[PDB]
Amino acid sequence: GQITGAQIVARALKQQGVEYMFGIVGIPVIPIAMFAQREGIKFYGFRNEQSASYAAAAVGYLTGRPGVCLGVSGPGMIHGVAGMANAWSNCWPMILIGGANDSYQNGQGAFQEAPQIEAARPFAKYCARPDSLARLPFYVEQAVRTSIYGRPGAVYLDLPGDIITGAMEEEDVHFPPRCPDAPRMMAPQESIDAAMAALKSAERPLVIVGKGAAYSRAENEVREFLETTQLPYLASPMGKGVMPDDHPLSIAPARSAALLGADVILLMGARLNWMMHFGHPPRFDPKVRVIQMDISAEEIGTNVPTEVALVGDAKAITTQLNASLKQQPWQYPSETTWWTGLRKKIDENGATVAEMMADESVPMSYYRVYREIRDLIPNDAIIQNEGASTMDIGRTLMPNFLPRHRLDAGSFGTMGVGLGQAIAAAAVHPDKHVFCIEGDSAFGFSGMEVETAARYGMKNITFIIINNNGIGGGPDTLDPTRVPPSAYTPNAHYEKMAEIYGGKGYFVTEPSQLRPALEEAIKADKPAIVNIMISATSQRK
Amino acid sequence: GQITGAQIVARALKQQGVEYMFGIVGIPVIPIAMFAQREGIKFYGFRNEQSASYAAAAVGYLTGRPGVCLGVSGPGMIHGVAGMANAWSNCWPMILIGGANDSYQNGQGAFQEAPQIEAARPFAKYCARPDSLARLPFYVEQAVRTSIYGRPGAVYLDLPGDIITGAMEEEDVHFPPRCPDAPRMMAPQESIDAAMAALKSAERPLVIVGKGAAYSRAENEVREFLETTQLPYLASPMGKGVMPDDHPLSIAPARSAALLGADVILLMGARLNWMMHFGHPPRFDPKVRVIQMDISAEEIGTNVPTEVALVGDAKAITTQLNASLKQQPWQYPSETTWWTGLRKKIDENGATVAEMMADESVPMSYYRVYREIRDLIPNDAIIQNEGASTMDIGRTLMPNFLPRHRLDAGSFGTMGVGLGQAIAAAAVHPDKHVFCIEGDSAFGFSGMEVETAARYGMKNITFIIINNNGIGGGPDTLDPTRVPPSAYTPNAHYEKMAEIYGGKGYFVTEPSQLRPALEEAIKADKPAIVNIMISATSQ
Amino acid sequence: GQITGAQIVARALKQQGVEYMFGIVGIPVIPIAMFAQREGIKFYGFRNEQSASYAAAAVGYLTGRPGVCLGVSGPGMIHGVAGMANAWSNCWPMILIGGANDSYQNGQGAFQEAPQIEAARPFAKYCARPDSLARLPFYVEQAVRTSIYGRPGAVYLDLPGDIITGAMEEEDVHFPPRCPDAPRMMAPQESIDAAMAALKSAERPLVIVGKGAAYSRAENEVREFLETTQLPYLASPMGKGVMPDDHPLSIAPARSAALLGADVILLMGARLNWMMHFGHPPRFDPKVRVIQMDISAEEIGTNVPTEVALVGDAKAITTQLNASLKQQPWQYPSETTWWTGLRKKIDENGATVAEMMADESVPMSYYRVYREIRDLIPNDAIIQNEGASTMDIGRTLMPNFLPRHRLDAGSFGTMGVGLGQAIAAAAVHPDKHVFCIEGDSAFGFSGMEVETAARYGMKNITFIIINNNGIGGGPDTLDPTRVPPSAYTPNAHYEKMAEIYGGKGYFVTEPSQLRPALEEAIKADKPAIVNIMISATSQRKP
Ligand SMILES: Nc1ncnc2c1ncn2[C@@H]1O[C@H](COP(=O)(O)OP(=O)(O)O)[C@@H](O)[C@H]1O
Ligand SMILES: Nc1ncnc2c1ncn2[C@@H]1O[C@H](COP(=O)(O)OP(=O)(O)O)[C@@H](O)[C@H]1O
Ligand SMILES: Nc1ncnc2c1ncn2[C@@H]1O[C@H](COP(=O)(O)OP(=O)(O)O)[C@@H](O)[C@H]1O
Ligand SMILES: Cc1ncc(C[n+]2csc(CCOP(=O)(O)OP(=O)(O)O)c2C)c(N)n1
Ligand SMILES: Cc1ncc(C[n+]2csc(CCOP(=O)(O)OP(=O)(O)O)c2C)c(N)n1
Ligand SMILES: Cc1ncc(C[n+]2csc(CCOP(=O)(O)OP(=O)(O)O)c2C)c(N)n1
Ligand SMILES: [Mg+2]
Ligand SMILES: [Mg+2]
Ligand SMILES: [Mg+2]
Repeated sequence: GQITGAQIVARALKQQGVEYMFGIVGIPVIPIAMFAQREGIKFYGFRNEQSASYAAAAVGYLTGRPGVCLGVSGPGMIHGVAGMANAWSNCWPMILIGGANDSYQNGQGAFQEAPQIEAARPFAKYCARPDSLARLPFYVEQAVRTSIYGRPGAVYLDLPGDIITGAMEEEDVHFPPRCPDAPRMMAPQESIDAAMAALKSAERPLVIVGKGAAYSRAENEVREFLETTQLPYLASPMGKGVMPDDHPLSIAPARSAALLGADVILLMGARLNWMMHFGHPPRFDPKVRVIQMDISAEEIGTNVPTEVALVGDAKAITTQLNASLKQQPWQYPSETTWWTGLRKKIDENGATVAEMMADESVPMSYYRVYREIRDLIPNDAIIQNEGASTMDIGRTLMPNFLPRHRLDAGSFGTMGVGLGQAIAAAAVHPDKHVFCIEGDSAFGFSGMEVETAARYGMKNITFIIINNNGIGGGPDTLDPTRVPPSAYTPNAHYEKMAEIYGGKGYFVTEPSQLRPALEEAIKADKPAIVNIMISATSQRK
Repeated sequence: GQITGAQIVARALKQQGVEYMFGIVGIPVIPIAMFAQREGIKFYGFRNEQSASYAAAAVGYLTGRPGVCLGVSGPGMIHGVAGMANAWSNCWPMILIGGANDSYQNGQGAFQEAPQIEAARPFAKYCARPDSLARLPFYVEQAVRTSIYGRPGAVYLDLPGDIITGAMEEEDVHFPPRCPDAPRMMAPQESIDAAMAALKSAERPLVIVGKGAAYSRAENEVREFLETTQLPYLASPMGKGVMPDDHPLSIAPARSAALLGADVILLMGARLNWMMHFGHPPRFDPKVRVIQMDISAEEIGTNVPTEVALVGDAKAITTQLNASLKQQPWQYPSETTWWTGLRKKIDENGATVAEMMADESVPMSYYRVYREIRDLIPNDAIIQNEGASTMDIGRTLMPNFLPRHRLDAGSFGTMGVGLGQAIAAAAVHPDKHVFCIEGDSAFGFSGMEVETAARYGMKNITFIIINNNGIGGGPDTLDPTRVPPSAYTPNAHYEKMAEIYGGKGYFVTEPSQLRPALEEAIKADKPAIVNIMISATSQ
Repeated sequence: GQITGAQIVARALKQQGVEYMFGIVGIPVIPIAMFAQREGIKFYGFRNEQSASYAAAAVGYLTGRPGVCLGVSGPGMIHGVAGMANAWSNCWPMILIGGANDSYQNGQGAFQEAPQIEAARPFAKYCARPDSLARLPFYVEQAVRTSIYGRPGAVYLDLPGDIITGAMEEEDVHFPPRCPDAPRMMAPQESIDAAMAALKSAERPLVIVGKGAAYSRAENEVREFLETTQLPYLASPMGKGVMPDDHPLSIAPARSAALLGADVILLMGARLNWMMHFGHPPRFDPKVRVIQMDISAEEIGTNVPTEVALVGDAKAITTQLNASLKQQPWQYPSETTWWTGLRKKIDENGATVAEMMADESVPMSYYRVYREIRDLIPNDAIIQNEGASTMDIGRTLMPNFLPRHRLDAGSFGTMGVGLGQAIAAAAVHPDKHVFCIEGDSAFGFSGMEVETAARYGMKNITFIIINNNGIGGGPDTLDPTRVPPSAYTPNAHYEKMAEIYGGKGYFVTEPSQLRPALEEAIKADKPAIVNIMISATSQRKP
């Protein structure tokens, strides 16, 4: 009856709701990975901790419980800090478990001795180095609860080697119960009535449904709220799917005109950050009334004054708004100058998009490639879209129908999360298909992770590379003594990386090769790579 | 006419609700204090930034909007981080405005150049170095709003000298409006009913009223709650006053008894920290069920599992409880085996208290001295108690009837907040009398600030020193080569410091002098000091 | 036999050369202060850890081994970060020992649980929380060694409660030997001959003697080099005493003219920071050639380029400059246009200084008061001068004849170091007298420490308060509502604080009261206070 620290941590994580663990083993975190599998936690051995830390953050967004990134002492943990910042920026729960040198070797210049707690502090809600084996379950339970309660964030546990490998009696350790699900605070009664009056007194109302509404699991109530009020709504890049992107109330093609003309905006789990242009002119009405629904009280009132503050959980507050529509029913009129003005902009944009999508010139364009892509993604798949032009075009091109089904660079604009987040999507959804659509540069960050996807049999992932030979484009030839900083090797056969694990690679340059190569890639028994070449001068609209 | 960065900061502070500023002037924050008085902010020049930063955190607890501590670059700002940590520990809104060297001198070894941002960060919710003059009102509103929203805390603004001395067109500076009061969060209706179920099913219930409820300013709602349900309640040291200490529902004389045998406990703005012994045995039921009411979601479930999590503002949640109680009337029975057990200990403990306050022996004891102080403090006064035994015995002997009328060491257990919090209490309540009962050791931390109190005419403050010649006691004689590390000068006449500003000092050794000296000091036109000698053996 | 962690760290501190400890006791650092006295370390209980941490940094400058500031967990340690920063700014060795809650209570909201390592690190060369009891001497030896080797600085030791109270058999504890003194590296012969060739070519040379040369204890070698070369030298505020302030080679009364007209400058343990105007115009020649002698290689070349870099110990490199002169003797001539120019400004500034001292009017001025103070201070006493004008006017008027005999605000310009530094001076030098000349504003930062000085029988300290009723002056009548932010109580009786411990206070307001009150305060058997009133509108020599 002797239990080790790695055993205690592994069982504690499984008890507190951890199911997926990513990272790379080594001194001294080897036992933690072995016991994680022996306790019911799937461990995925990545090729670089940077990509593994991004996968851990994506699990916190998809499942509601934090994903664990395991890194060795010193540099292994430091690589994982990149993911901590991403979870810090996107408000996602995630745990970074970093090994450390033997505590009795501190100050001696031990192997991989580093100020790991201080390196994780700027992006962590919680840092801790446990003091004893018997109190390890206290730190794990506190680490999980801190990551999901309130505004979700990243936490870090510093595990010295002697605690990982030390042993003690099992009857003496105490395992706390699985901490309850994150409490859902509600808005005050008087504020819900004030939020309705502002919406009922709006000439040009607008609803913004963002990442916070998707993470809050509030898809049912938002669809009930919008369909009952018939309000025009705008989805964030990762709010797509909370409300179906083919819904009539969506004004996404007229995004710029809606934000510029709106006088009362309802924020549903979204922030007025760089993505929303800080809510300031010339993109917004300088006197726009703002109703903000957010779980963080400090976020309320950022950049733009907030007239009605709905501090609390997006799912708990939206039920109050739905409860307001029962003792006081109200619908927004279906024919106003605001509706007809917007609906003209959508039909104009959609005509321009289709006119650009139907162009078949070679070298191909984004819209031409995204036509064959869009018509082959099933309505229940998971889109992973990383890149610059590729990601932005696909945002408006590829629709989503279920919540939390699109993953991109997020609020931090991080390159390198792509293949990492795609593996996390296949670990959470092993029966659904994941489309990891990448640019040539973004794929180069975590490109070696294609072998990881195949080693765990994640054939539900199809890697699609939109290549234009550089960051925003590159030439057809390169002078080795005069390479542009953004240029890459022209016509780089990235798809030949599929031969590492015996998979299929496709090199597409003409619209005829597009659909057949894509069709056979999805049917493959191993993760296939489709490398599509486009024009370097191809741009947006 | 043009406006300077110092004048921009002062007006923006006043607009966002700042009314009190403490600190010491100097390079380069001198113009800030000048426009502070000019824009209507009461500035108080302290003797040390350490005591000033504690007065700032006290104003945040008393008013609901953060007091400001103004410190010079380098050493001045670093001294103010103490109060930042105190507000960080007590969840109080507080602002430290530390000057900096001119930005065009960074890296040159400028005057008082220091990593001030990194020094404040471990205790700050928000550190910011404003980038330009036009955006100064943006950072000021963001600092105040971040200090009072959510769980209150301390923030820090790094103001370089050139930002302070620079000027620009006044009409080109945009001042955001006064940010609204801290938004109230409410608990789900199912959580209210589950808390009522646990309280109704409780064999031995207990309500712990903490200072989080006092800061929430829910005294009117907590009294409607407890008076309706007749639940026995225990108030934290700074939770006193939310309910009058003479209320029959109080079980404070038997604190160690109720915490030991309470099957269901209701935490009303109270934290299960070291004060509550972590909610663990031997002082707690190993299976105690907790109904936790706190605004910080991360705090819920700490140390002890929380069955009913009432996350949100204490005033809004208590209002839900009262609304539920008047639609579903329930009262804890007045005759219970639980009521008859605590009441016996309350009567038994109260008997030993009376037999200790009747002690007339010289040197005196804590209980004899506090008996006369208790008889002379009105019901509307404010008590500031600091020390160890002096403060703990004063917690159980001083009665508080209005909320937020007692200021002690706080959740940090800080020695040095005494005179700072007393000065803050006198500036917020110039109409009430402020009692500052200090230990001789605690008085050494900030006793120089009696001049600050006298300089601003704060004759409503009475400094009472309870002197046992050291930290928990001191010997009668001292040899300089054999001074105990906890001993001070025997019979140190601290009251002589009242003669610095021409005040009255009093030296009491026998109970015959207690009442006359205390009554004479309250009537003094200048802040008087009463130095009371007590026995080093009394416990 | 079993030994506790408190006794392990107390013995290890004494073994590593720690002699003085300042702080305030309380949970959980009580056994440390008790066991320190049992092991030979002298503990001084202050009234505030802030003043104690300033006293601990002063011990490092006076002795070369770090003084220790002892603080309780949480707020006790945070108060002691001020001294860490002051030692960090002045490059002095200093150790802050802060308590911490029991390790088995982390994350529980324990009593005074705080992120103390992070609070100290911005000013720390070394932060460490010892992992076990048997390795406590390892962390003590490394902390001392780090604080004194290379560029000296402040270190921090984080001691949890159960590390202090735990015990184990004394045999298993390895006590490392007393770490050797700081090594004294030196410059190449090429750099030595180049620096000597630079001085030999200077039309208008100037030598700057900073407290880095004082800390290095190179007073004999500096006096041997300067008296051989006859080079005009300027002494920084705490660089005074390395050379006798009454030296014909001193051009301090003409500091502005010397720094401007100089074309070659030798930096002896002094930085080109705010105190030296960054070596920039209009106070310096734009084409000034600089020879910099500094222990820190990273400091070489700051603001102004360094033609000749002499990286190493000031005492070791000055020895090389003397060996080079013993083989190639060279003297700067004493009748140059550079000399006669500086002396013309010196004689005229000295006349204006002598005139302001002759003023007998009431209220008195800084010069009349210092005229009497200067004449009652022995040539081997220690000067603690803190304030604004009080500190700056005193530096020109208070001559120091021995190195490391003046303590002021330092490179950080700190208010609150005064009384703490005076107590540390008296503890190091109980034979010499300590004069603590303070401004009325500066005195209030740590005024309660007068009782600490009396409690330990420090009769060799005399507290002198130059009172102008505010920060740089103040009115003579105060309305309690309309209070200037820089003014204090008019005619405050700070001398009454001496009566706390039975001492004697003196309230001086006339010139005929200075000498009788000052002469009797020095001879008191308890530390006395002399509160001297001056004019609020009193300035310095323009
Ligand atoms: N369960 C929840 N209920 C309400 N708000 C939440 C919840 N979880 C996160 N949020 C808030 O949602 C916000 C995230 O918005 P953001 O991701 O920037 O919008 P976008 O979708 O445009 O990226 C955060 O400020 C966070 O506080
Ligand atoms: N407006 C508020 N409503 C509810 N809880 C609050 C509010 N403001 C602060 N709190 C909480 O009250 C708690 C105060 O507990 P503590 O400082 O330990 O006081 P005490 O122990 O004296 O009750 C903090 O944890 C804080 O999160
Ligand atoms: N033993 C030593 N030998 C040489 N230089 C030293 C030694 N100790 C410290 N120093 C240097 O002295 C410098 C201190 O300069 P500073 O305090 O600015 O002098 P001052 O204030 O007297 O002008 C530091 O840069 C430090 O590197
Ligand atoms: C970690 C990180 N590194 C770098 C960047 C900057 N960045 C943004 S997009 C991009 C390259 C885009 O690659 P790709 O998809 O090939 O470009 P596109 O063809 O879509 O323009 C880079 C380097 C970033 N946002 N994050
Ligand atoms: C900043 C700080 N320094 C030191 C302490 C340790 N401490 C706790 S209570 C106390 C003073 C106790 O003495 P006193 O105030 O005279 O009261 P007594 O208990 O003797 O009546 C001290 C120094 C602390 N809590 N905070
Ligand atoms: C910690 C700290 N707080 C504040 C200052 C600003 N400051 C510089 S000098 C000084 C005091 C000036 O008054 P005083 O000591 O009476 O000197 P005087 O003008 O009489 O010479 C102050 C507060 C500082 N340098 N350090
Ligand atoms: Mg590209
Ligand atoms: Mg005492
Ligand atoms: Mg003055």
